Amino acid sequence: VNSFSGYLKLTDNVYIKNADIVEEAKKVKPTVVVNAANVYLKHGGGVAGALNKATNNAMQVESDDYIATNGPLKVGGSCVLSGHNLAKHCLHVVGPNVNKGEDIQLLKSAYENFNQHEVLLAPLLSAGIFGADPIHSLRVCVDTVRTNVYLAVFDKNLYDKLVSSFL
Ligand SMILES: O=C(O)CCc1nc2ccccc2[nH]c1=O
Repeated sequence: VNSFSGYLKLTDNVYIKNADIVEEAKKVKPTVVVNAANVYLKHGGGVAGALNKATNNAMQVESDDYIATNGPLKVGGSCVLSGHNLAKHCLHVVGPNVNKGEDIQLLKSAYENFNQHEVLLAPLLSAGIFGADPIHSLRVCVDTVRTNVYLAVFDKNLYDKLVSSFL
């Protein structure tokens, strides 16, 4: 048993809810929250900007030190950093950004990072401002992630559509 509440079960291991991932992280304090990161760990907008703002910019300070030491992530890659006040850990995962022209086939590689963690609170990768089709992102998630994932969908109207179209 875990502390996640009000989720619709989609599969054996994937759950979904209409929720603000920041508010959800603050309530649950999960072991792992996933960030919709870019390769520079520049947390400006979407889930990254919102998560970073909730940490009072401590996420960005830690991220800048990580990049200064290690250089940029790969598209499809990830790193584990602190969860600050939101979670034990933050898994920063880089899905492909369609609005920058990145290969959508890298979305499966991005979701494979989730399999290194038994339970995660996450957004849909490559969705929203990343420019990919969220229905596609949910399908790749269900077909790739084998660990237990609690998906927070921010947009109410998109959520109504993801549930009603899910196969
Ligand atoms: O809802 C999410 O969690 C996915 C990212 C996202 N997609 C949208 C699509 C259309 C309109 C608003 C949107 N807001 C969003 O946050």
